[PDB]
Amino acid sequence: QQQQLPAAMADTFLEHLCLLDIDSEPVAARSTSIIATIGPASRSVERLKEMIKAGMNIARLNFSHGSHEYHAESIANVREAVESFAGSPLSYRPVAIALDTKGPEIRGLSEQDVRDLRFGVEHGVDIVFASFVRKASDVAAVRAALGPEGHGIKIISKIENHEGVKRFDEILEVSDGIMVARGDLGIEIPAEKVFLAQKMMIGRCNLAGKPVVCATQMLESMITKPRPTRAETSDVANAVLDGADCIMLSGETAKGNFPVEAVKMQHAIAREAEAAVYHRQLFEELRRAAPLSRDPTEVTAIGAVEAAFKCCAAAIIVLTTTGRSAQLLSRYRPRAAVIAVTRSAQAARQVHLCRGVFPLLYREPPEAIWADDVDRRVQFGIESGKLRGFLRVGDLVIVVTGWYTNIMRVLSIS
Amino acid sequence: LTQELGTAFFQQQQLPAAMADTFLEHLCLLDIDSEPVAARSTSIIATIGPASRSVERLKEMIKAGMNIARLNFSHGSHEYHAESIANVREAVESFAGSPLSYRPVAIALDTKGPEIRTGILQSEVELVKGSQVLVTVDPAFRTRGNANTVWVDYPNIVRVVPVGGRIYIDDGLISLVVQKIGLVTQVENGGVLGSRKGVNLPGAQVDLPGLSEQDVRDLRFGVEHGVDIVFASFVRKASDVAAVRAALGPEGHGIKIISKIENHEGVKRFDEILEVSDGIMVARGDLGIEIPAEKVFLAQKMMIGRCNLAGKPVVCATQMLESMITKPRPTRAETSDVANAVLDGADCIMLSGETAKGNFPVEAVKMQHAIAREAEAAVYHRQLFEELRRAAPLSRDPTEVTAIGAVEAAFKCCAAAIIVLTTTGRSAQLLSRYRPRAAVIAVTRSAQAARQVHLCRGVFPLLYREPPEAIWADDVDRRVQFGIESGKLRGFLRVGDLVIVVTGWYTNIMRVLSIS
Amino acid sequence: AFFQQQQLPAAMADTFLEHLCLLDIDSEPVAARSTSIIATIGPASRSVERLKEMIKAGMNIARLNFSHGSHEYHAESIANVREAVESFAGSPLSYRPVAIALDTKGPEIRTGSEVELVKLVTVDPRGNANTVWVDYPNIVVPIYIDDGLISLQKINGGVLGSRKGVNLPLSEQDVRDLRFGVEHGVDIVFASFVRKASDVAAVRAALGPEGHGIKIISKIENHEGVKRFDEILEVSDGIMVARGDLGIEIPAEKVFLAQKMMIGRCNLAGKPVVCATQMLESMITKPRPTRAETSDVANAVLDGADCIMLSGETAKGNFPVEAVKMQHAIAREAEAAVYHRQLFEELRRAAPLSRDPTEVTAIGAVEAAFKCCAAAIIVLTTTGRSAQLLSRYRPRAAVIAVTRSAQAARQVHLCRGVFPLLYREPPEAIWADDVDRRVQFGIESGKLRGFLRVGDLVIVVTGWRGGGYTNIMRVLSIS
Amino acid sequence: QQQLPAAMADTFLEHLCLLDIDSEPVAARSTSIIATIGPASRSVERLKEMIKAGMNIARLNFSHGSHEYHAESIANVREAVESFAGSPYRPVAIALDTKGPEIRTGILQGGPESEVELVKGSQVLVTVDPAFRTRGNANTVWVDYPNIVRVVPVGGRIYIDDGLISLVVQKIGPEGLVTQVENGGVLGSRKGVNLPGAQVDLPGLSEQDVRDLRFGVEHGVDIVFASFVRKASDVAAVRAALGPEGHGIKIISKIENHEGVKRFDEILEVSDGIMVARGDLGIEIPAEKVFLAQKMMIGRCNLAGKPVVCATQMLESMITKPRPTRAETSDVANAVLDGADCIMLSGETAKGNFPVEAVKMQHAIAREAEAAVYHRQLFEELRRAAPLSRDPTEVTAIGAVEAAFKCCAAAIIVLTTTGRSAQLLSRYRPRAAVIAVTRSAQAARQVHLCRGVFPLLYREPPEAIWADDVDRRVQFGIESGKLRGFLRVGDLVIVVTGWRGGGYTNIMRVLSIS
Repeated sequence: QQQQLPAAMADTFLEHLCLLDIDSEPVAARSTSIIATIGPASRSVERLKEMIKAGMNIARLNFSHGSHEYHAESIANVREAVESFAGSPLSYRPVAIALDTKGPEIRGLSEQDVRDLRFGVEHGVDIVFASFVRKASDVAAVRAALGPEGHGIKIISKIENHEGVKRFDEILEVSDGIMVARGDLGIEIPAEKVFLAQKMMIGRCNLAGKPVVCATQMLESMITKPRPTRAETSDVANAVLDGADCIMLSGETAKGNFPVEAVKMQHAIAREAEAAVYHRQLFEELRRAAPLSRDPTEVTAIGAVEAAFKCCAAAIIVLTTTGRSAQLLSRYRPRAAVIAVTRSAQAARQVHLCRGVFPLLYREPPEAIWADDVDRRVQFGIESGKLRGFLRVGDLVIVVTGWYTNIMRVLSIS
Repeated sequence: LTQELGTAFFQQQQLPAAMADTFLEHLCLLDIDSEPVAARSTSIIATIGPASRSVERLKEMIKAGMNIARLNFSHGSHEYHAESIANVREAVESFAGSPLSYRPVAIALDTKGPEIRTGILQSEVELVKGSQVLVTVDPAFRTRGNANTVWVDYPNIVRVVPVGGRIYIDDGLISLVVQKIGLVTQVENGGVLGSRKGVNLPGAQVDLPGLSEQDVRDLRFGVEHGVDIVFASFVRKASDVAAVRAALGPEGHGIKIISKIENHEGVKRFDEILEVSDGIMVARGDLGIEIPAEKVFLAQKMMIGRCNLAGKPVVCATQMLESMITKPRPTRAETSDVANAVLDGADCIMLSGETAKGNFPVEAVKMQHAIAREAEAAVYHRQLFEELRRAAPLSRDPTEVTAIGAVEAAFKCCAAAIIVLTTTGRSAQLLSRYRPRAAVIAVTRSAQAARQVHLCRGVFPLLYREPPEAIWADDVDRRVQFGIESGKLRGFLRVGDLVIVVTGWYTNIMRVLSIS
Repeated sequence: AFFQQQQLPAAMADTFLEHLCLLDIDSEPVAARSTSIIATIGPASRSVERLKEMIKAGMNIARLNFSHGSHEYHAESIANVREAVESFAGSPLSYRPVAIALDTKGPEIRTGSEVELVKLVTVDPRGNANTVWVDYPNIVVPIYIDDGLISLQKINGGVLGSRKGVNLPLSEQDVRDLRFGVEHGVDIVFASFVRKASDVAAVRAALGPEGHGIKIISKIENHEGVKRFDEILEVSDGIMVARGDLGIEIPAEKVFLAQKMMIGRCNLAGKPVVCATQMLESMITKPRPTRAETSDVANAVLDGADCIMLSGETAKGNFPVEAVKMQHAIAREAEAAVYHRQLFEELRRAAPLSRDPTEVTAIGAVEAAFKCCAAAIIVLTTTGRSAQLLSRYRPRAAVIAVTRSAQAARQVHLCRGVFPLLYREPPEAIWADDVDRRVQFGIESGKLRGFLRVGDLVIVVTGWRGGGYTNIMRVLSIS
Repeated sequence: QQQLPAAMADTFLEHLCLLDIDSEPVAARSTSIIATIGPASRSVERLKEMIKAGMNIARLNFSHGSHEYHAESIANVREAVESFAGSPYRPVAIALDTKGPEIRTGILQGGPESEVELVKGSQVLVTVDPAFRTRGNANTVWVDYPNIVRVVPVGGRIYIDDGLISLVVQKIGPEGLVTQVENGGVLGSRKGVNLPGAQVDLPGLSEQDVRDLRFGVEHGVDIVFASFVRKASDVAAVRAALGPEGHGIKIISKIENHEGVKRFDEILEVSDGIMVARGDLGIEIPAEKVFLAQKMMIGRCNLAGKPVVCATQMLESMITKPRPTRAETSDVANAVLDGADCIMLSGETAKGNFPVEAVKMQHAIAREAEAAVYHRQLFEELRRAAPLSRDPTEVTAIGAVEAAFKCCAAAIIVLTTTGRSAQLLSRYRPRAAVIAVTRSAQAARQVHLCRGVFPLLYREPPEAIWADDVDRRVQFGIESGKLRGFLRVGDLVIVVTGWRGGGYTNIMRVLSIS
């Protein structure tokens, strides 16, 4: 009856389109992360508190412009705004910080980039958006520059030119993820071909189970105007339907006049689009094209996803230290929300890259008997689901842990 | 097969993606180096205005790819449009001197439509947020407009907006929420209010008629001047389009009516509107004011899918390349929007201010032509044909049965074209519905049907001018030959190509034929 | 290497048609044979030493045909089976439970050396070539004899024997026999000529309060049973497609239509279905079957059948042990030939959503096993219900079912894919350890019988506590 | 009716769930029936009853019987067929099934009817030394195939007397093959030998087969069922005995052993079709594996669009009884659902007491089974797998069966001279009866090899103008259709013809019946 459910049960994709209902309200919480770019319009601590409230999950620091001192101020203001919501363990929203490299601008790996990457390690950024990646070797050079101290930082390679599109498979192999950087791409290849690059990369990253970001001009007109155009809302919604894990604001939040409204609008479009995904085809095709595995965590993850669909579970609660188990559930694009309980503050921030994943930083100290410790973390996950809406008593939930994460439990919520 | 067509053949127009066993794998195999060689088949509607009224501009626009010229009767005198129609025909008819290359151009009339308007002020006034404005239909205030009093020319507004309902003013610029009904309201979003501005009542069952007194005059002008198509504004139910069809009357019997779905009621009564219409416009401009902006894409995708399944033309409209009004290159959201209207299933895409008043009308037509051509090739025909078969009602219609056999035949052999002979357009429409990769070359003696089948994706109309042959078999054969030789000249057909020829003795014969 | 066995290339074909083209006679069926075999007891199979040979060859269910034989005869049948079963119990990792099914006489009609009837029926209480006595006085008729082979103004020739079956397109006897079965502990009733739900209720009534645990399999044998099938299935524990009478009651050429329908609807309902009668009929006198007969067995498995049956092949013929060996060899090859990709996918869609945590855990475990080519799903069950919910989604991995209930062990033979293992140790204080020991018994038993191998992966399915659902699924590496 | 609700289901499972013993089949039966001609079916009056019960193809088994005996069978068959001229008239094809190469043991010391017992576990020497040709005993078996000693290796197996005795080679040496009896039994004299999994280098044709194919040609048969085909060069041999044009005869290759199953694709490429020869396959490979071989071969033949025969023991018990077993009706039904174009009877028609009943029974089972095929999925899968084609006749064919499915057409009327046009429709398995109008008497017999093709022989001389001559042949198809129940006023039918005489079959037309 709601969240496009009658369209969910269509027997063909054609008929699923026909059953889309503008009065079927999205009920699930919004699962595609919003990356906002920081600038004069979004730098004060008070503006950042607003943006978070509107739905910003990841803060982008664009190292094309601005001195190390400038970006250090940006990072401090973001942390200040975030911590101002750390009243309670269950109210905390992690916010990730991504550093976007300058690269080879014109107005191998530049000496400026090596300094900026050392700055970002020294300040503990979670993510590097690496500009203009053309081949695997370029990724290797960024990882070397990050050094042993930046070992847990994720590398999202920016595909921006013809070479990088044609070497995509080798680039994705060694990357944590991809950004479809439509800005330079649409100067570097014919403008009319970008949607083809975009759809091919999103599809390949979905198949590989690695996050993919759609970027640049998604709501451009909102730099000067309070409502976006019809092409712009279409573009956000279709990025989500393509498969994107994240969507992005650049000038809209970094310099325009309605940064908070831009975040709200991407949040509003993403939630309508997630409900309009035809999971029936998506799940059969990922199952079918995904190879047999003997990784116990992958095997448990696909089993949990099947069981969640079967009982219309409101949520899968996953216990994870590195994010990996949450990333493997995200890949099968459940409709249930994936609540990832973690003690790793960095993994909590990074799992925003994965669609459908809501990170929960657990703070209580361990329990002597591991099974008690597991149960506390699981109840923590349940409590935050109740608070945040999408767990009613009576719901069934799937729980995923270890005892590798290799256990799946089906639990009805009292 | 390589032996006949080469290796390069099977690398082009996304054929490695076309043959994937899932939609996911079809996406993974799209390739920016696979060139789209088939001719662009989604028609382009361009609105005429000061940027595009000169005869020489219009020829450039025709060469760039414009197929349907849209006259927007929201503005302009009857005189003004008669000179639009005249310059269009003069540009179009300057290519008649070589029939093999002549491109028909349809002329469509987009109505002003039933409207809700504020009055004249006491100039400009400013509605400031928070303040309280009165909304009145007392005739004493038609001319007494102030920043706390607004008159509207729609008496029944007081009955169709409930308490807390919203009222939109000047393209959703200003907004008001009702507080009391005696309508006292509070400015939600404020701004400058001019005079005789447009009003929108999101979610309301407005009882304005299907057309306005000025529409009746405008439609009569259109029939008299021989327009091919009406885009009928603000269609909410079937009685609305029956009223447009009565106004056209007998002189206008064969004008196609494309109903513009602009508001919540129209979306919910879609099935009854599409059934008495020749087709649909997804009018996203007004629809983004009348429903939440973030739900327009749902309405778009629902309406295109339902038209596809019915087999009726569907136009996507409004703000596709908006930034090109001032800049020479579009945004990334804008090229994506055009490509995804085509992938969604649209028959036609449209330009408004990009061609009516902007600095780059020819370039915007070029841009839509280039994207469409790329998006057509990325269509996953495998899944689309199968699903259209798996849902579409078994047919005892001989012309439709022929149509599905010929499209399947064309897919089996990589046919370059389906060549069909039609007099109304109906046989080409039935072919267009199954979305062949092959071009549907429609040879007709009806000048008007040739213009009108531009509404159908995949159809290239050719106007045969020669008088009958005594033997019906030789006139048939002469008309196929005109399509072949037109097709070779335009680059749709090469020696060695296969083609499927569809003709009458209903059009119930298909033939497999080699070119030259 | 591993992808050469078990028809694995066929299993990953993108279409059904291409699955058939990839079937390969050199792909060896390594998985253990999971379709259960029912063997009818008779002079060719009632002795303790024959029963032992049958058990070793694959017999899972011993059928007592109560159309013939005294109560004293059948009680020694039961005792002879139990004695052969329990001679293997000094080796608990290899011990095979064997169930006992009672097949009722029902409303048989029969006639009273031989004679040629050439191309008069009385119920007056001495038959000859022109008179036939029938034990059904009330002929109702405005008539077939002997499995339909003779047909007939006076109340299609051939030889007429004696006491031949008669076809006309709950008795007091039936009631003594059902109560006899409860006294003697039978696991299953095959209830002849079921035509509606009321027929099953009457059986459950004659079974009474001591017999609440007995499963009831309704035999579909005539046109009415076929038409009211949905009603019958709803209230029965399962179905038998009794092709014998059905092929006389409706036209012989329509039986396969009824068989494929009943199997499909039983698969959809997750209830067990048996295919019965003449499957290897020529093996009654021959040491090897016909081409039509090995085909019938294989396609019964392909159709969806949970069990397959022998009657005269094992009750009276000269090669009973060979007939069991041959159903076993065929089912093993057919099981590997099933197209699970389509079957599992259609079972998902057609099947309701469920809130039952056991049903939900079960489908997750079958998805997990398919994803990693699990050799087995090890399930703990006391009633057999968890095992049966695993069996209805038709995994390729063996469902090894560990139970303490000796009756449940026997009764789960009805569910395709389930191997029952009876566990005997008294609990431990801690649920945790009691669980682990029963799992480990399953692993060790499975290693010993050739079901599991170091390096394999298994899915283990149990419950978080003792009174609740079966709602834990664990992926485990064999070591 | 025609199980049409089950036809419409969205899944295969649901299709099964909707089958209905009271949904009566209406369409004409499309799977051909081959009957083997022998003493129970040789008389002209008997063959008449057999044509009426539904025989389409008369098979002659040259494993037994003289040329004079078969000549007489052929004459009676043709006399019975010709008796129905003056026509509603069923063409009947004649197939020659060859004896084939064989391997046999020698004579035992005790002579022809003697027996000796080979005891499990004993040592038995298999020898080709001809001084044992008549001296076989319990420890020594002679065989007429010298190269057995170099084609069966240590570990290999030698089967004797229809698979009943089994020996495992233990040692190879100048005296022959030292075996151990794995399966013992009573051995007689001159018993058939099978070498499971061997590459047997016997030739494609026996001496007897050369004389019989010459007889086949001279008496004008339509079909050869060629025995023991292992490899393409065995087919090339059959074809050379038949000559350069092969006189039009169709070569249906019999797959009977392991080598042929594994070299199936190369055999099919050069054959007109296949017979699944389950009798010998069941000796040559484990009996429980034969359904695998059958399902693969039928599948591959459907893919390729070539005819496949299911053969042997389909209704065995009817040799003595008037009603078959439940496993036999099921076997017939499942060969149809599998996709077999043709089904067969051997002893059931050749020597049993119920030959007309057996034909009747296959007829009744095939009709029911044909209505139960799941055309939605089958058609969809035959489309995806069949490759692109620039052959105009094949392009028209797929266009025509898709049109036929769109409107639930009663029939496709096709004009064909060689049968090819009718075979390209048949490979897409339409529900619509394919009505093939031909002037060629031999193509009318031979299209019986294709499921769903009903031949009509046209005897009228050609009109002066092609378009007239075509319309008359089309009209003949309509009017015969009506008379024989294929179509009726109200139906749609597809009409497949050619634009020119001597060109491609490149036209399709949709017609309402009047």
